[PDB]
Amino acid sequence: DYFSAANGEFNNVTILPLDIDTSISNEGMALRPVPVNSGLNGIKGVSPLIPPYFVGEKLNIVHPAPVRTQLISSLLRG
RNA sequence: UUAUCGGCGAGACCGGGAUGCACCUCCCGAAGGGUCU
Repeated sequence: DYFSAANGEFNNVTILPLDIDTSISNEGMALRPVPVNSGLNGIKGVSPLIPPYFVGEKLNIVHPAPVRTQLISSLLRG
C-alpha cells in the first residue's frame, strides 16, 4: 500500500538502456510472474498474470523470489 | 503493485561556583635651504 501506508516511497528515478531484454526471462529464470507452462523455473504461486493483481481468476504461475537483492554496481552494468 | 481500513500519543527548566592575573620608557640623529623694485 503506497497509497494508504506510503510504503516504498521512491525518488531519483533513473532509467538506463539495457542490451538484453531481462524483463520476463533470465537464463531460464523468470524475473516476474509468468504462467507455469512457459517453462521458466522459480517459485510456484497463484496470481493473475496481468495487473491489477487483485482482480481476475488467480491461475497457477511461476514467480521469482519475493526478495531479490543485487549489487547496485552490477545493476548499473547493463 | 496480490488489495481496500489505522496520526502512536501524551510530562518534564538540568541547574547549581569561580576576578585569570601577575613586569616591561622603544628610544636612539639631522638647519630644507636659495632666486628675482
